[PDB]
Amino acid sequence: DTMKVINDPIHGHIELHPLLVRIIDTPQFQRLRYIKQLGGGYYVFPGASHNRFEHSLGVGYLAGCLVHALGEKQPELQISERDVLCVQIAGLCHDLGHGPFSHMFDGRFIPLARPEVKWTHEQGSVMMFEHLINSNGIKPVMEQYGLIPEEDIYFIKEQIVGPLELWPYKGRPENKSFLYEIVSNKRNGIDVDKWDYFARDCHHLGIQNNFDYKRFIKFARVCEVDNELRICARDKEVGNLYDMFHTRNSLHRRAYQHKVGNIIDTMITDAFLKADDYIEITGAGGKKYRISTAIDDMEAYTKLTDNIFLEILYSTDPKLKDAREILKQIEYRNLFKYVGETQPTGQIKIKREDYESLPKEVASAKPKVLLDVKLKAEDFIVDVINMDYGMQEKNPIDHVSFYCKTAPNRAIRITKNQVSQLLPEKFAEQLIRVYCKKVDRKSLYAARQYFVQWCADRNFTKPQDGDVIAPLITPQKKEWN
Amino acid sequence: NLYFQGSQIHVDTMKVINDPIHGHIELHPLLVRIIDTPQFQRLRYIKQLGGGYYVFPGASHNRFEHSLGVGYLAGCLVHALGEKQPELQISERDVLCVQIAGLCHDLGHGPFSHMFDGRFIPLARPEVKWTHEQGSVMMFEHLINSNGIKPVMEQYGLIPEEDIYFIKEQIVGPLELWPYKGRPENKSFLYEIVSNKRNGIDVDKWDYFARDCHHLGIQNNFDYKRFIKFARVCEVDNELRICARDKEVGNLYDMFHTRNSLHRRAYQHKVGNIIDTMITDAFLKADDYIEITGAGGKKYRISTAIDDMEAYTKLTDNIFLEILYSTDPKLKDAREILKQIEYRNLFKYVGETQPTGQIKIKREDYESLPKEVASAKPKVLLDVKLKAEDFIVDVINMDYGMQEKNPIDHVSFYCKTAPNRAIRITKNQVSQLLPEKFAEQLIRVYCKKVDRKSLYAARQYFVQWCADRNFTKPQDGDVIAPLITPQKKEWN
Amino acid sequence: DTMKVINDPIHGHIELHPLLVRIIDTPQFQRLRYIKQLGGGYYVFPGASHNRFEHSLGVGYLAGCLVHALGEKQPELQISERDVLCVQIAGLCHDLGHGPFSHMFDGRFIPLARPEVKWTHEQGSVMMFEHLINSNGIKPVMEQYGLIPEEDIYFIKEQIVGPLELWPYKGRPENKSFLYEIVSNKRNGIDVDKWDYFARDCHHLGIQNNFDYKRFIKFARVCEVDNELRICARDKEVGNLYDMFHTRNSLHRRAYQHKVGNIIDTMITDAFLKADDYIEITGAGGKKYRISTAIDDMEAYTKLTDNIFLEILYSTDPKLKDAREILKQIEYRNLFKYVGETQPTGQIKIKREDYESLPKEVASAKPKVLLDVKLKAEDFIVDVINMDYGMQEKNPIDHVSFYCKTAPNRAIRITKNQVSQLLPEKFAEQLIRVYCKKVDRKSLYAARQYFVQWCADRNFTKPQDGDVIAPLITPQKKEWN
Amino acid sequence: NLYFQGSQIHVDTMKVINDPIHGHIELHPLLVRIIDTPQFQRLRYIKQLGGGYYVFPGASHNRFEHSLGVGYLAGCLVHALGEKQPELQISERDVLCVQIAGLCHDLGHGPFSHMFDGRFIPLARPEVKWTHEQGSVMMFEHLINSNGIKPVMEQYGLIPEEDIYFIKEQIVGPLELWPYKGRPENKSFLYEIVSNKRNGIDVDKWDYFARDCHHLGIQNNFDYKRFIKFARVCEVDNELRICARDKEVGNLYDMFHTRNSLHRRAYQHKVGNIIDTMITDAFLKADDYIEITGAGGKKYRISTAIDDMEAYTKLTDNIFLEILYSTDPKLKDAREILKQIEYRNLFKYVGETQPTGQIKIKREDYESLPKEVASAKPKVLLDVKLKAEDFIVDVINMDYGMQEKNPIDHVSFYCKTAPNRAIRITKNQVSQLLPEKFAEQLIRVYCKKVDRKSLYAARQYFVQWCADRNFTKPQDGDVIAPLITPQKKEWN
Ligand SMILES: Cc1cn([C@H]2C[C@H](O)[C@@H](COP(=O)(O)OP(=O)(O)OP(=O)(O)O)O2)c(=O)[nH]c1=O
Ligand SMILES: Cc1cn([C@H]2C[C@H](O)[C@@H](COP(=O)(O)OP(=O)(O)OP(=O)(O)O)O2)c(=O)[nH]c1=O
Ligand SMILES: Cc1cn([C@H]2C[C@H](O)[C@@H](COP(=O)(O)OP(=O)(O)OP(=O)(O)O)O2)c(=O)[nH]c1=O
Ligand SMILES: [Mg+2]
Ligand SMILES: [Mg+2]
Ligand SMILES: [Mg+2]
Ligand SMILES: [Mg+2]
Repeated sequence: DTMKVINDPIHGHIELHPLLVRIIDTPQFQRLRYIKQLGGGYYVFPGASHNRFEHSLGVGYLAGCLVHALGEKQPELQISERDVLCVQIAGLCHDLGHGPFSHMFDGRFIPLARPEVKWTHEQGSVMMFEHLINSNGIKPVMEQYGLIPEEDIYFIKEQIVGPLELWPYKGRPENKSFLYEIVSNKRNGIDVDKWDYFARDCHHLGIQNNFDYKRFIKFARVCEVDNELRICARDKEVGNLYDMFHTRNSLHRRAYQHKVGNIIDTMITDAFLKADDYIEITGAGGKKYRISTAIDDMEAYTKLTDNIFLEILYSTDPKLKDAREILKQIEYRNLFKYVGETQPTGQIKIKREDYESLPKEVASAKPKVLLDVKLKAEDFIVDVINMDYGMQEKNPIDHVSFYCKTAPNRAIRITKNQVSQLLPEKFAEQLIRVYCKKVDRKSLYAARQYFVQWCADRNFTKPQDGDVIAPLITPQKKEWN
Repeated sequence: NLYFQGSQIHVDTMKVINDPIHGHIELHPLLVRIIDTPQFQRLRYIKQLGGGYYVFPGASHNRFEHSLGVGYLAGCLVHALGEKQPELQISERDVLCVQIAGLCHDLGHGPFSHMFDGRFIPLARPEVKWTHEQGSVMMFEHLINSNGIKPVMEQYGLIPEEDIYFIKEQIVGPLELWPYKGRPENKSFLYEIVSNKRNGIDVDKWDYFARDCHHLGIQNNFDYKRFIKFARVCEVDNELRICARDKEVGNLYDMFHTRNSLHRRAYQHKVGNIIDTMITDAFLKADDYIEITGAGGKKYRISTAIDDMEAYTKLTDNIFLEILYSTDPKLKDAREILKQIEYRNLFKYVGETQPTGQIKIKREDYESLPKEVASAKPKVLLDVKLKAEDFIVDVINMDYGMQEKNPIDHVSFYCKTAPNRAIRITKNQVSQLLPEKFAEQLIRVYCKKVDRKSLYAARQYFVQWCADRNFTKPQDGDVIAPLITPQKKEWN
Repeated sequence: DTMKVINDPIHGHIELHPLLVRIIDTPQFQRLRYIKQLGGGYYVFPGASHNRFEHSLGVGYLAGCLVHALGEKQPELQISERDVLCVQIAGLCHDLGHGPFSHMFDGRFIPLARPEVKWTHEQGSVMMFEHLINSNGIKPVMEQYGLIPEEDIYFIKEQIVGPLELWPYKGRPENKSFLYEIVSNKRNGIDVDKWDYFARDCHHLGIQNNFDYKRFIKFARVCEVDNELRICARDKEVGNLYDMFHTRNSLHRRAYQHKVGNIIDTMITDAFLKADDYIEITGAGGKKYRISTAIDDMEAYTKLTDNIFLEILYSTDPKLKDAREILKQIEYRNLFKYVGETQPTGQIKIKREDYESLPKEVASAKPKVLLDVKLKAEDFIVDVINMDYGMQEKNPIDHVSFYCKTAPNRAIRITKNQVSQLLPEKFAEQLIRVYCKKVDRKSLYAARQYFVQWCADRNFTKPQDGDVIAPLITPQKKEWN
Repeated sequence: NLYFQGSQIHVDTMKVINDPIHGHIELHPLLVRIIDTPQFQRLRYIKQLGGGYYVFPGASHNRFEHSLGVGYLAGCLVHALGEKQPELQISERDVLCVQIAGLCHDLGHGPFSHMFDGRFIPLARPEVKWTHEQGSVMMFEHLINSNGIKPVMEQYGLIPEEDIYFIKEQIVGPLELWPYKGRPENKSFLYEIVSNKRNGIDVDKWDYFARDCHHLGIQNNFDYKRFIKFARVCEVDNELRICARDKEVGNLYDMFHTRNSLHRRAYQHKVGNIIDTMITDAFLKADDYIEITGAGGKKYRISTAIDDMEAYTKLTDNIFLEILYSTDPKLKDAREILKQIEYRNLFKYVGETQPTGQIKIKREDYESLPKEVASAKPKVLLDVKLKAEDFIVDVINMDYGMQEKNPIDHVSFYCKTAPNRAIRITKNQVSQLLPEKFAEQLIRVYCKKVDRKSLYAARQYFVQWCADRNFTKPQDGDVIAPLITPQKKEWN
């Protein structure tokens, strides 16, 4: 067995270690070829046809690059080729648990289809990685290349999902704590996963990337913080670090939370919900599963990809008529109409408990205008969007450690006061989008009146087009003055 | 509610779409209407490079986005010709018609694009003659009638029965002296924009060069925007034709060189081709058992779906996964081939060779070549005997788009001093470093037996075959078959 | 006379109208080939060898692109090919007044060499444009292409420098107000000049551009605001507008105000000051000028470019020995040492009046530590840097007008409350950098103690490396806790 | 103050530099020390493409940044060969030596790079033989001695008198059977990295392809990182040499095709060449009057500055502006030529042609060609008579880097199955679409009289000359000289 060279448009010519190849060339991994990275985003950005597969190769490659560089500069860290492999494997396998249309699946569909469960793609990756290992006889191949399967398998899973439960990790000790920061960084969100998707999503979307990951690597060291050896950034790179998160927020703002992309995700989810009772997926021992229950059997889940969208679209079964008809509305570009957007004021926070109650509120607003139609709760969609720097209210830079030129082994902290007064004052906010399922001109005009009135009643921000969409409603609120 | 010169101002707003290749593009509402149909959206589910994605992981792009690009570039080119030369009388109607043909040129592609009409249909239904271009005509007709497009066309100044006919001609060529009916000789240049049958210079290439490169990780060296700036329309015979600036002839040869490089590096990749072959095999073994419902509830096969546009609408890359995920025991053989692809247990590449001098392998004889390889008698002591059925012999025609011909012999040029005067430039006049010939054949051989002993044997059979046929010495000949190469001293 | 096609790496193949060619092909314009865009930046970023010339072609091209697009979409605006040309010419000629090393010249050198005068490159461009016109017989060529020289020349100058003095402009009336917003936008800083330099500087620097000017153009319209027809942006592009200014700030932060690039500018300026009495530049009627007085004669100024740096470096004249020796220190990379950086706290603002007094303050600090050397005022450089969004304390978006999808001819305003709580709270700040001209280890150690002590005394922010460079000084200040 | 295994940990910090082409690069302190000298910084003031900047406005890049890139790539290549093959015994000392040669290969370039040793010196001082490469040796020596580099070299494990000699050999080739002294035969591959005299495959090209393209606005199609991954060291004869993977032979031919394209589009641009010519003319007319102070206060001319490295250090593109800004009446003629450049009053291009068959124009005879053109007798009624001195005849040798030879005939390959075994691949074995020849000549003619009547006349003289000499028909022949082309029916 020898290495393969593979050409990636983002990273160029990459070397794949035979062990990685062996993992790659399985039904469980190849599955990621059939799941779009940005889900419904492709229906708004025609370049975004890329799949989780190629992203996963990139993460695996970057993970190895970062670990290798840290090792070359600091042999005292005792990074072995075994460690490198383990980090590469976790990089490759971090996304094994994604379902159809990626985040649509665990973000929208599963919570609606099966509210009793708690499911994340990351948990799925653990289960799928286990399934991949056992079904393909990977352990002996691991041993052949110097890995210790029981330790390292556990290590790999920890890197993907976090602690499986004081130093909470078992796969590696405190003096290799930095190995847990590479693929998925739970402490501050600085990891190679972002680095790949920034570059790859940008290449495909037609938006240019502004973050330089290679610079970051050159300015990265490992320093003692408490009893852990941790990744530290050069002090004067703090500005570039804030920009990294700004880039993340810009991508979510422009692309990942696109108002129409979100509506397409919603519509696809609706179709899936209406198909869920009637579609059968065969899993372990011939047992049958639904779209919503395929997550319980990794054999069935292996066969659950974006294909499901087309199985529904091409179906003839009269019981799939409702599902099929929603997908056809997507093809004819007869989508739910966007009504507007607003935000909470001050420190008001919309709780997820209450998301379900918001369409009723909008429908219950009493705009003092002449209308030709009355709209019901079910005619409205209210999509609440949490935009943040990856750690809710928190500033990630408060959880980053730095080093100075004069003392490169000494970890320090940098506070927000010490950086720049032009930075954000807060690190989380909510965006509220409202849509209407009734698409004619009269319903849309009405929806707008209900919406702006709702905004006024709730003391939400004045919609940007408020004076134009609801001129009779906006004077009423002099806070909007 | 604003007025200018006493007339009301009407604001028409176009849809803007962001393409990574072309940037922000404006789509005319008529184009949008055509785009937003099941017949056009279908192209979202057919990969541009087919099996190429299984070798180049960036190549996940679909025919859909390529089609938007062709449509956009077609409009860009026509518009530019018009701005520079009003005397050509290019109308906004002409522009639209060329854009539409650009959008719709690929409507007829099937699963994995060229795999389908290039490999599968010829094997599954040898009696028929099918091309994706014909499919595009049928599919365009089906798109038009099923979505009530004609009145929308009329609304924007088009004359449907003229223009529909025009659009089809642009896509497939003449439908039966000046052979075209959609437009006359003095708009001959409109037929050169989307699909150029005379010399292969068209916007379709311009899009795929750039788009394929962006996705593949190979950099594009052709500059289409430069070409447009150096393009004019000049009288050639009695036709008004697109002419290139004389000193751009070097760049023109390079355009075709880029095309050949892309075929060489990517489109004809030895492993990409084997994956296409394997997928085709799976399809052939599934063709009796898969049902696709078309017009009036009629059932069709993968191979017969091309006869009904309603069924064909539902025939995309999905078929690969339908086969892969199937449980039906009758699909077991098909399914098993696709599983071998997933486990990367592929047919092994044995080697490559070419014919010598000007010998040409006739397509008639392709089928007889595996028997020849198996019938070779290599003087090597072997552990296995291989049969005809163990070998695949893939003959590849590499050329400049016009068989033996030099496309530049069919290009017309203009000079700075007389920009309305068309001239010819011969190969003698340009550069002695250019190719002497414009077509060749590459012969690849593979073995379906994948173990080490069979592969070693296959190599001996292969190189022996090459020696017997007076083919070129394989590049790795002395290493893969050291006992076989000395016999042939032409190979010294 | 025919058009030329020119290939620019940024904009691709561009068409140049013969009138533009005629202006381009003069000593006054070709001069810009010998003045680096980023001045001393090239000595930090080796890709930044680009000159004002190519930037000027780009601005001229983009100016035409923007005006043409506005015209195609809105014929009611009555944009003529004459207007297009006038805007292209102003774009080409906006930078004619730059001196050696661009902003170094009017930003550093002239204020030190001739404090009594008030000089800006923009004024220089006006003078140089006039000189270009008269010396090359451009007026009849202008007339040949439908321009009216007395009107249009005046128009062009207004576009470059602003009002030459209620509607304050004479070259065009209120209903073409939008033509003044294209090359140099004094109202809100949204103009094609930025658009070119973002892209061009990025291409050369090795930093990726994140702003999409072509998108902006597609979402731009002209709408009535007061009595003026003004450029308006689509409402939902407000997020992208804030990002435009963020990109500007990032470029200044990373590149244009690089701590070492600024020191090289300083050193070059010092050399120029020490050479200014001895270098002769021949101007109009054979009269002699200095580097500092060449700005008074456009004929002499025409011959004043980056060449001056090499004339000094290659000189043998003993009177240039001091000047020459500073440039040699640059070549040997014996530069002034960076000591650290800090900022003012709260709403404190350092006035430019006081900049000169700051080195004395630093030298007068009394750090309670053992030192081997005493440093004087003249050993310190204190570089105060104003970082802002282009309009001092102001938010440029408060001076932008928008339009909505439903009413594309209706101008509206969008306030900061209506956008995003993750945006900056303030739009200006100051950065204070300190350097030491004594380069040995003992002086640098001392300089650091003086500096951090100075920061403590002034209630400035704790330097990022404060605890490492001056561990004995930082505990003292518990505000830094 | 941290310890591991009981020994103190020492943190060495490298300088990081950001290059737009290569990204963030690490510079070893020894390299920094060499970089930060007047001799090296000088390269900041010499444009890579000389007069090319006056045609391609992006091409403002200087030799400095190119030199950093070559040095970086040289290290990248050596490092990669070493990682894959430890048996080669590549040391960090070897790495440094190759990096240094990479950095310093261009130290000898003069004003406007190739204009200087290619045009000016041969005209200004015909008795001498001068190349920039020789200059680099002299300048490297001067850099070393003037800046006390040897002890710094020793400090980092180098052996100065061996390694200095090695570095010079890498730059200029052999300094007087195995002809090299700096390293033995089993490190022969180290001589192939910076400047490859055997087949032209080296990192110098790799940098300039990418860097020139980035600046010019022409896109690069060669992938150097791919090449590195497919490169090995194999025994060829008794030398260890760099070998390419067999199936990369297609990409290798394309590498040289890219080189030829760049020369064709950019480096030999018909107007760029005329600007080089005009600048050279100015320099020639200034050469008697400009003084450059060198070692011990001695005075030198532009043409004699090459004899003293101290003077030469001060000879850069600055000379162009010194001439342009001068007031001395003795520089009036020189100054006036440069002013014509600024006003874009350039010598007019007349046309281009080539020799036929395998006729070769000898360099001896270049000087006699303008007389020939002026002596042609075109049967056209003209308003002016042109003289020899009114014509410029620029003969351009276009080739694959080794005159008539195919570089691929001098490349060694390895196969997948036997990666330590060097083999040869012949042209027959690869592709019949490749060039038949590897060298040719282009003849450009210009006229120093710029008015409309002289230019019309020049064209008649030129095409007539072409007919008389049996040269190829100019591409615009029938348009520029319609009365002249019929006479020659070989041109039909
Ligand atoms: C041939 C070729 C492949 N590629 C891509 C496709 C793959 O992603 C990657 C490696 O492809 P190849 O080098 O073609 O890999 P292979 O496995 O076919 O070769 P072998 O087993 O004989 O060594 O490079 C290029 O980018 N350029 C090229 O010229
Ligand atoms: C919001 C946004 C979209 N896009 C892409 C997605 C699409 O391909 C294209 C158009 O996006 P939008 O301008 O968002 O189009 P829309 O139809 O959602 O807006 P509206 O109907 O309100 O006018 O641009 C960007 O490139 N950048 C951006 O910032
Ligand atoms: C600050 C900065 C510099 N650069 C470039 C400029 C240089 O070419 C290279 C190195 O810049 P710096 O890292 O700023 O180097 P420095 O020598 O100024 O810093 P120090 O001595 O404090 O370690 O990177 C960036 O590309 N991006 C950035 O954000
Ligand atoms: Mg392989
Ligand atoms: Mg829309
Ligand atoms: Mg010209
Ligand atoms: Mg530094």
